[PDB]
Formats: sequence, C-alpha cells, structure tokens
Amino acid sequence: ESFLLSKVSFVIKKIRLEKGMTQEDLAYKSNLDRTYISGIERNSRNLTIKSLELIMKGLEVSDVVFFEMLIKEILK
Amino acid sequence: ESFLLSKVSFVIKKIRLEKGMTQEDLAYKSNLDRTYISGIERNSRNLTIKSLELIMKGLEVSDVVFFEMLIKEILKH
DNA sequence: ATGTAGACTATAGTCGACA
DNA sequence: TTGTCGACTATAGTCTACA
Ligand SMILES: [Cl-]
Repeated sequence: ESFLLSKVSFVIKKIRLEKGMTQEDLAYKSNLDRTYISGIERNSRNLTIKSLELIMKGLEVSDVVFFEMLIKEILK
Repeated sequence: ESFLLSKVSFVIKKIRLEKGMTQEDLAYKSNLDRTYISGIERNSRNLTIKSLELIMKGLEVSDVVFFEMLIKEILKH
C-alpha cells in the first residue's frame, strides 16, 4: 500500500476542501471524471503525473505550492 | 508535451547521473524495465506515482529531497 | 455530495531484438 | 550504453446509474 500515493491523494483532498470544491467541481476543472477523483481520494488510485498536473490546475494551485504541502505531509 | 512531466524526468536523469548509475542499474533497483526508464528520460513518458516512488527508491533518494530538487527546477529559468 | 459497481477504451509498463 | 520498434499484458481513466 503505497506511502507516496497516499500522501498525494491526501494533499489533493485537503486542498479541495480548503477551496470549498466538490469532487464534481474538481472533475470539471481537471477535465477528469468524478468517479476517478473519488477513486484517488478514497481508494488511493494510482494517478499519472499528467493527471496530477490537471488536478493541480483544477485546484488552482501551483505545482511548487502543491509539492511544498506534499513535503510537509511527508515530514510528519 | 507536459511541463511537469518534463521536469520530473529531468530530475530523475539528473539524480541518476550524479550517482553514476546506468539506466540498467536504475531498472534493476527500481524493479522497472530498462526501456521504460529510457522512455521516461528521453521521451517524457507519463509515469504513475507508484513508478515514480519505485524510481526514488532505486535512486536512493528521499521523496522530500526529490521534490525539493523538483521545486528548484520548476522555479527556473 | 460521495463511493461503489461493471464494462469498456487508452495507455502504462514488459519483453526480445537489434542499431 | 542507450534508444527504438512492435507485440504483449496490466491497469489508468470513462461513463452510466444508484444508494
Ligand atoms: Cl541531452
């Protein structure tokens, strides 16, 4: 059960909630499917870098900021 | 082509060269195929988080450090 | 609003062969 | 040593509907 993947999905959900988005909102902005967004947040599905990039765009967060948050989660 | 993917593969190759590894060495350690390692570095192939995780392990670099380097590349040029 | 189900497509990732 | 091509298997990512 992948450590990094679980940190990545955690950061995605955390950012999503801060911005008050629904999964559907993020799906729309990400150009991804709602169910796949759920799969990622809930079941730690293994997304690609491209899909992560689209999600970062959809969440309206810079990659830099995203990875900064990600580093912070890993450090705990 | 994808901006982020190109930064990721760049960091991977850069680390690989610093450690004096061949693609084959990294394939072995990563538990990935040599040709896929080539695909990533050369053709910006779209790896998953799991495969990136395995590569980070194969390169013997912490995720933290990897993403620190990655942030630095993004901040340029 | 979210998660699961299932069936279906595109492509991740393997493998042998050779330049 | 690396990159490629092509063929194969595994799974990311889609879509519909429903509790
Ligand atoms: Cl070069």
